[PDB]
Amino acid sequence: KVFGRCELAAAMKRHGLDNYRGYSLGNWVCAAKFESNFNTQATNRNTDGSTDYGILQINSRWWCNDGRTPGSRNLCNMPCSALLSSDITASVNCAKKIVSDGNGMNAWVAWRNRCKGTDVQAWIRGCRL
Repeated sequence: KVFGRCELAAAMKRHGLDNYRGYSLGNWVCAAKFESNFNTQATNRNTDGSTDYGILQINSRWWCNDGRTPGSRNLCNMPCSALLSSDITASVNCAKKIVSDGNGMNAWVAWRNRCKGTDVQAWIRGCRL
């Protein structure tokens, strides 16, 4: 499912992401935008053999099990296919664990390179929240 900007914002808010660990909602919407383009079904394989899954492009080496990443840690205790659902509950629950891991949102390369330090508020502008 390809979410609309305001639709995603509202579902993320409902799920407790606005200001989670100090990150305003605009940050999370911006990250989803550049990581997956708001598409829950997005996947991309990496050179190390791991693969990123879903709306927030969560990596298989550490967070989920896809049964094809030797040495995966599966820290979110779930198969990576779960992160591709139209229901973002799993993705949000896992992202909460990732963002709390010590390096914050820098865990997401697109956030760090395209969202960090920008007016992230523009991402939720015009939405009924």
